[PDB]
Amino acid sequence: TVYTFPDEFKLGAATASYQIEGAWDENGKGPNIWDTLTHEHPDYVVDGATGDIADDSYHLYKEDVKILKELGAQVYRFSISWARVLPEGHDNIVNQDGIDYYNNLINELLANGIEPMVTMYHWDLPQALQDLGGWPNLVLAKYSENYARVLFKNFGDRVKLWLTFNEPLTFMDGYASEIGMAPSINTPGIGDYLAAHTVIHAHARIYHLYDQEFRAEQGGKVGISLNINWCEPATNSAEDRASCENYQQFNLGLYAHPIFTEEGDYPAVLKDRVSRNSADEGYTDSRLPQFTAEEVEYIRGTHDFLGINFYTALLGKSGVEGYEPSRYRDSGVILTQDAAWPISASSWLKVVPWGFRKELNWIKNEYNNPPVFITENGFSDYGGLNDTGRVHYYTEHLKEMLKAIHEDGVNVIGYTAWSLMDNFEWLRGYSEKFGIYAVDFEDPARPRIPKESAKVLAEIMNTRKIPERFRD
Ligand SMILES: OC[C@H]1NC[C@H](O)[C@@H](O)[C@@H]1O
Ligand SMILES: [Cl-]
Ligand code: NA
Repeated sequence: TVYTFPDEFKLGAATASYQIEGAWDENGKGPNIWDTLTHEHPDYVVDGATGDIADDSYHLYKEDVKILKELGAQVYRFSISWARVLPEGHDNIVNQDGIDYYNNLINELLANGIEPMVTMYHWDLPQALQDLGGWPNLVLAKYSENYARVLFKNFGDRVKLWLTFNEPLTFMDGYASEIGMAPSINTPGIGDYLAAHTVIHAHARIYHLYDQEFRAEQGGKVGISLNINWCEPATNSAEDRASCENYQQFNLGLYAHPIFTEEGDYPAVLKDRVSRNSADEGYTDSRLPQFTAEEVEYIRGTHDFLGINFYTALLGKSGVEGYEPSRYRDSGVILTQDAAWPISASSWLKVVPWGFRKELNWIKNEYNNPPVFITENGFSDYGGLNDTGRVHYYTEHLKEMLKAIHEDGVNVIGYTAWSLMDNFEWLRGYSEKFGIYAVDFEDPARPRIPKESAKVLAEIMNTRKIPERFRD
């Protein structure tokens, strides 16, 4: 039993638009902040790589569906490129080519028995909106509502699973470094918090929009994909446990407390630590933006499920480090990695499968066991088809998730592996491979070929169980 998936549980794979599509300026698509970063700042990216072509999924979407069908995916999580649909960011111009493209993909999926799950925003903000300041500027919440309306109107008759945002904890960091994630702005501890605030408002507007204008007719579900690392106490002390709770609240709680709790608002520890630090540094005003009571009420409850991206764990101990000001310094935890944990091709990603189970329990307890869809989980290497590290990563993480479901009563409802295929890995370019299918980026045809992990995941999806040879 502990090795069998629940009958209704949905298994599949995931991608994101900038990472796979290419066709960056084709057929009316407007420029986004990743076009800007990779074109103007190739020095920020391994190999000076760009997403100009990537997997060429704009042209090769039928090949993506073919490999999903081979895999036996029940669900395909993909994102929509805002600037492909609304090239000016604002809703004055709708690019019919973009509408046609995503309709083509959706219809191809459905014709092949695969359910679409759509992420509205996976980091590719139109440059015209970044030019207003991007996410730190609250005007983007209404622009996001208007973008979502176009998506619901055009696609919501066939799409029943939506994610407003992917990893705002990550993309807010594009406002906390001059050389990092797009738009590569250095306002740590100030602009990243403003970005988070706008995102939360935008998410809430989109959810309410769905309720008001679409739900009765379309009958789907709207969630959000939040990333979180497990944070294990470095020692068993109460002090180290406190630091790990700080981590959860400063990483997951930043977004999930306003949305997924009965109380709403930011976590108290977030408000209090930033207020104190801001005062001690001489600011008249806290660096953390505030919600009014009316806003708190509007934002809380804006969810039909919780999307989780899970990859790894850290060790946390009591203390403070990082630059002043910064979210890390504000969070009041000293983070490290255990040298014993297996490595990947990504400095940040160590293999800690039991951390997945711990995180799922933390979520269950904090948010009253919301339905959780694992929207990403995966592993990097530098290349190769005999990807034993990736196979082990998946089988162990899936076993831990199944224990969370069956032993711990966590309401996990689905899982999409990151990623269907090797793709543009942001600042790492094509150097770090996350796919279960390999792609030859030197071959203009971009063939997708199965790795061992694709074969093992197909076996899992077909049999609906963890095969005996991978059991403890
Ligand atoms: O870093 C791996 C993977 N993690 C999370 C992101 O959502 C995805 O875009 C990225 O490729
Ligand atoms: Cl066997
Ligand atoms: Na329209």
